[PDB]
Amino acid sequence: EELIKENMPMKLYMEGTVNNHHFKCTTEGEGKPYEGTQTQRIKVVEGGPLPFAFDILATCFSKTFIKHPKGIPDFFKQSFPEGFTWERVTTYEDGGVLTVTQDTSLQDGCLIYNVKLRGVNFPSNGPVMQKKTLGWEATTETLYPADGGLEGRCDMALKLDGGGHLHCNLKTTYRSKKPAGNLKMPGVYFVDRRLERIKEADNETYVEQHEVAEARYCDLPSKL
Repeated sequence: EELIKENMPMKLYMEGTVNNHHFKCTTEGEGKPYEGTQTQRIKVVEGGPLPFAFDILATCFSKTFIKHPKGIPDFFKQSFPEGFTWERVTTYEDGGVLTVTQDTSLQDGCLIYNVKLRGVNFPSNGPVMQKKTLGWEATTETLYPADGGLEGRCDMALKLDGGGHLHCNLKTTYRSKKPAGNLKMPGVYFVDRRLERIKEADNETYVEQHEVAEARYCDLPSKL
């Protein structure tokens, strides 16, 4: 927390297979963790060009850069210097499944992300393998305390070429590398996000992504 400055750089390494196509990516980026904004510049360094829509990788590329109001304890920033991990299964409504393991560490004042992933059963004539997608809609994730970690649940929608959407459901567990004590847990809360592709080149083997992410407790009145 202490260690997370108003400006922070990040670097990411990714290795994965989707429908039996192996690849690797690297990234460099920076953001403003307390403002909830970040940019990543992504290179497909192995296995490019990808025969699947780069969009399905977008949510793999940074929880430290969520704006948390003062009243919401920040699980992610609190976890440093030790860092944290996250694990996810994304299930697409046409049968695609993507599982991901991520490690987040802080090294020489830089955030370091290591990602491994496997995608299976994306339909050969579906929008993902035919690259007929056009980015993500804005979203709300709900985060729940669970045994000293957080569970995240989010329904997302991939925009399609003629209009319309392909839907998927994200189930994530976030785990701190810090011991149980010395972590103040939030209650149940929400993160609203807008992830946008800002630049791309060479059939998505270079991609620049921007994210804005802001946390909130539900502001609706309660009758108890």
